Amino acid sequence: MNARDNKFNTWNDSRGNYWSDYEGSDENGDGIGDSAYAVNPEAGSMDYMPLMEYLHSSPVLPTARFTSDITEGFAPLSVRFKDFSENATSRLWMFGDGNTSDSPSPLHTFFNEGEYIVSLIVSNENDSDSASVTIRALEHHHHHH
Repeated sequence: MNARDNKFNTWNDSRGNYWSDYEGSDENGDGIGDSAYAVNPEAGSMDYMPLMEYLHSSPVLPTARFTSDITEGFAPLSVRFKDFSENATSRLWMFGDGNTSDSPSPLHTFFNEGEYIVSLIVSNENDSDSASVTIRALEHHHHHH
């Protein structure tokens, strides 16, 4: 049995009401109107081209022409060929023996008969012309009844 005098009480108290406000109002705009006009009059439809035509320049070419002494008959001993080569640089006599153009005789001796073909051929810087004729030397006693 004893006595004790004690009183206990603890006071803690916190009070406060705090707040903030967002203040954010700002404007920034942009813009630009640009017009552009170039002065273009018309289109360049400008075209000029003249015409000069010439004619066809007609060239001259040779002609190998000749006459045979006989055309048909008995084979003779003198058959002179007369050439009528026109527009020719040179006339070439081709018999088929040895050389050519240089013939020792304008007349030829047919020692036998037969059907020959003589060809005169001429040459020129433009063209060359050759023509042949059938030399008909008839065989003796060849027509049998």
